[PDB]
This record gives sequence, structure tokens and C-alpha cells, in this order.
Amino acid sequence: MKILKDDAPELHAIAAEVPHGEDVKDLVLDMTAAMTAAGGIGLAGNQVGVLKRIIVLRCPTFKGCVINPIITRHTDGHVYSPEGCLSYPGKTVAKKRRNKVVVEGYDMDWQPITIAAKGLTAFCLQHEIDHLNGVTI
Ligand code: NI
Ligand code: NI
Ligand code: NI
Ligand SMILES: [Zn+2]
Repeated sequence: MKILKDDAPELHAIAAEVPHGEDVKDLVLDMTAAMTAAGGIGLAGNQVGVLKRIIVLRCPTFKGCVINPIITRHTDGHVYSPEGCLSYPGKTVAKKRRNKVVVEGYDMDWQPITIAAKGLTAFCLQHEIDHLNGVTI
């Protein structure tokens, strides 16, 4: 895969729900490889031209994929999160993020997963889910 250029339309598009049970194993492998090759800690389908709701992460309290990730709970208010993005090399933005989130979805074997995250990992998750909605820093 390739990390799309900062002017790619896919970055602003909405990624489609993955049909339940669809074989995503190779896609996740490719996405993980793209993320690590670029020295990232997270990556979303849109960033590699895959308009499917798949994220991959290598964050302090979560490493792996989430298929159809959703935020089911979060803290009120916002906190400071300085973030870069593999799609925007050289740019750091001070984002407002929820300090804690719970993210739910499916793993590559279509087992339901739940991720309770705070701080950096919570920011990671919110940033990647944003990508799937065409939202960038
Ligand atoms: Ni490649
Ligand atoms: Ni743009
Ligand atoms: Ni809410
Ligand atoms: Zn990003």
C-alpha cells in the first residue's frame, strides 16, 4: 500500500461499514505493514485508499485492529492532545479530545472486542475513527 498524498479525496470521504464476516485478514496485514513502514502508531482505511471502516493501532494500551469501530462511552469535556498524522507529514495540531473512551467493534476473526482507553491510546482511537468519517487534524 501507499500512504495517500495530503490532497487525496479519500481523506475526506466516508468509509463504508464492513459487511459482517467479510474476510479482512489480508487488508489488515497490508494496513499494519503500511502503518509500521511509515513509523506510525495508528492508521485508518481512508489513508491507504481503502474506504472501509478498519483501523490498525500500535498504542500504549492497545495494539491490533478494529473492524467497524464505534465509541460507546466517553468522558465529558475535552483535554489537550497534540497530534500528527501520517497523511500530513510535518504537521502537529493541538486537538481537543475526550480523555477516556470505550471503543467497540470486531477483531479480524469477527470476535466482538471492547477497548477501554485513556490518554494517548484514547487520542489514537479518536483520531483513527475520525479518519473513517473523512475528518482530519
Ligand atoms: Ni505498499
Ligand atoms: Ni483536504
Ligand atoms: Ni456522547
Ligand atoms: Zn491520521
